[PDB]
Amino acid sequence: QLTEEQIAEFKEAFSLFDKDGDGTITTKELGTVMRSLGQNPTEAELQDMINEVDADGNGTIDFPEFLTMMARKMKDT
Amino acid sequence: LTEEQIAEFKEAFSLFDKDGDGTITTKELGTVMRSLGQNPTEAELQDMINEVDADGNGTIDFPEFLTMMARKMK
Ligand SMILES: [Mg+2]
Ligand SMILES: [Mg+2]
Ligand SMILES: [Mg+2]
Ligand SMILES: [Mg+2]
Ligand SMILES: [Mg+2]
Repeated sequence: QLTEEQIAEFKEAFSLFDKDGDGTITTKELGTVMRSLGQNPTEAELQDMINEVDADGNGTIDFPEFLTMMARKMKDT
Repeated sequence: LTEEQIAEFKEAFSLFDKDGDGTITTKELGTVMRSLGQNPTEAELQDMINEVDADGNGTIDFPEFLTMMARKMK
């Protein structure tokens, strides 16, 4: 899985983009947060990720969802 | 996801989220999927669980279930 250090680091990055502190970020920020952590998903990969995480159409990504996407992205690096 | 599918998924999720906190546990994912007429293998379930439960809390909420169903359909 992910370590407790990886989770802490991902949470710090995530926190930088949740500027209202409500626990979510917009899907429009996913690429930016991933790039801040050194990942460089293509626009196609990013759009696929967004369609999936945003299946409910609320346009929100929360921290467990971000970890899931990082975890999925790290199985494919 | 069609509106029908989303509706079917929400009905299924609700079958298990009887306390209404919008959350079920990872232990229940297999049974939820069976309620939809699917018979995922233990290996498939472990794969889904390891991903959605990256944070180690053992919890699945409804948006996550939808995402998992969407990802399983690809
Ligand atoms: Mg926010
Ligand atoms: Mg959301
Ligand atoms: Mg519940
Ligand atoms: Mg959870
Ligand atoms: Mg959530």
